[PDB]
Amino acid sequence: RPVLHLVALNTPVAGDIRADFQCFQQARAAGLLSTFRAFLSSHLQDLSTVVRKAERFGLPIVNLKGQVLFNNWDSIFSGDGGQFNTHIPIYSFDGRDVMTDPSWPQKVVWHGSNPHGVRLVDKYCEAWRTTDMAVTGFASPLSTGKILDQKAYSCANRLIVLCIENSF
Repeated sequence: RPVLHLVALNTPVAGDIRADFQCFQQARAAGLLSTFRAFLSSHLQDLSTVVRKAERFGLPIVNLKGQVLFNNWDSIFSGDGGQFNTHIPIYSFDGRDVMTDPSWPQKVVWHGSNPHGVRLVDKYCEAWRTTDMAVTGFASPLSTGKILDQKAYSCANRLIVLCIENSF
């Protein structure tokens, strides 16, 4: 019974990240053999295109424990900001709830995308290669109940990065 898992990196990270590599390594460290890609927009890569076309409509997006977050991939980019249920835990590869655990002082997620999951070249920490304070990236405060809220955060801030199973 088909679903795609959305899991957080084990530590908050600043704007200089080797995202896809971190998702792959931590996924494998947790014993997961599926293909995880970063839930981010980057150089010539829109966030909405990360998941394969074949899995964008009928597979619910669940957390590590199987609890449903979104009914499918496509619905996240309708324009509402990817409204999800804040009463559901968002687990990291090692099993900690990003929402409650004090290890993540800022409950905000990096994304560098507009409400349609399209890349914002001037809002994604230079394609995630800088921690400079004067540079910003778009991130979403999980308190708003949205995964794609449009808020500016300095690239120096250590925030949450999610990984998504790109195919089934």
